[PDB]
Amino acid sequence: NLKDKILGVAKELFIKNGYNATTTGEIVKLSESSKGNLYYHFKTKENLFLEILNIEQSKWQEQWKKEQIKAKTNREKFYLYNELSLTTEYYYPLQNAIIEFYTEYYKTNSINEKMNKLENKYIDAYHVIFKEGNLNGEWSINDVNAVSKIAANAVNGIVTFTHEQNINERIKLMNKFSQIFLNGLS
Amino acid sequence: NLKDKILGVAKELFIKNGYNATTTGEIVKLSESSKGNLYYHFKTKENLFLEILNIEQSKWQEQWKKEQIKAKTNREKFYLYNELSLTTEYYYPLQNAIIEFYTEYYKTNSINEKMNKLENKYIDAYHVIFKEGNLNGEWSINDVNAVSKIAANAVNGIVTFTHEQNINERIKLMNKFSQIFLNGLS
Ligand SMILES: Cc1cc(N)c2ccccc2[n+]1CCCCCCCCCC[n+]1c(C)cc(N)c2ccccc21
Repeated sequence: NLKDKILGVAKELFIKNGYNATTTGEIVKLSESSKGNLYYHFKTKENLFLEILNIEQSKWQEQWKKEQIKAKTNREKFYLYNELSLTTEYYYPLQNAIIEFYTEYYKTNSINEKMNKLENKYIDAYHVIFKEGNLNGEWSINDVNAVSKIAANAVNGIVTFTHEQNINERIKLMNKFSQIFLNGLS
Repeated sequence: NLKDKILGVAKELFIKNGYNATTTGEIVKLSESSKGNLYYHFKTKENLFLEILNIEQSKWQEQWKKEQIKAKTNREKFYLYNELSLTTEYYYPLQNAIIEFYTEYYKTNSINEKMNKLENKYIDAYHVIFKEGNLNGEWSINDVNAVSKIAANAVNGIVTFTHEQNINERIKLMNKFSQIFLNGLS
């Protein structure tokens, strides 16, 4: 598939290299596609990017739901999600690329556009977990939406800023975090 | 000095045109130095940059030493340091060159190694706050080294992946997080 070929080489390079490091030229030489290809469903570069992001976001959200069963209580769901957040092959491996992409477009107003609906899925997982926990009486969070955002970002941090040290060490930290966070919620 | 002069000019250059565009040539001519002297001092642009980064870490620490006086108890220092981390990077010029540099050299262990020694220094702050916090019964943490790395990275998370939100909101979420976290240690 050509339309689904660009997306392939793209995600690949955006991960190995940064947002800038990888260029349209490089994709075209490994995916074979003139300017045209990139225009109907692939306008700009930040377009082909915001695309990949959504795909991955869904790939992750899906995997999460197909695996959250191994967790009976929401307290366990919180812990798990965070741990999985470290093992996955979806979305998280593009955080560095995102950090860049943002530090180099936070001017073009059409940024907080997708950067919005995207920030939703990103925190939705926590939103449910937290609200459901309220119903299930595991805790009582009145500012769910906030805690959701905080948890989501703190976790992204532990996943992103320690991406080079022993995976077991990581898993250990993340769990000690999840333990400390939930415990500060009541 | 002439070394100090290269670092100076280099910091500015990096700040004005980023890491990738700054050429050692520019650095050499503007610092009124020479390819040879610049080689003898840093060997490479990457090292030159890491060196600036080190000096920068120093200023940060020194600054934090003055600023933490406004914080009597360790609980307070935790709160302060976090907010500070968020607000100061909002308008930290080098930030862009750093993002660029990291998301382009974390592949190499040579460089990644040195960078971790740097990130460590950041973490030390939290280690001190937590250790002292123990000795004052503000809390009881027996795995300081861990809690420290965790805090550190969670905070980097909230600082990095939120940029796109009203500055106050960001500060609010941060302070909330410091509240939740600090409470889950009791
Ligand atoms: C003076 C001074 C003054 C201030 N007001 C100040 C304010 C805020 C922060 C530093 C400040 N400093 C000095 C700051 C010196 C900082 C040296 C930092 C070295 C480390 C970066 C590590 N890193 C890692 C590990 C992993 C990542 N995925 C990653 C992704 C994107 C970007 C960086 C990444």
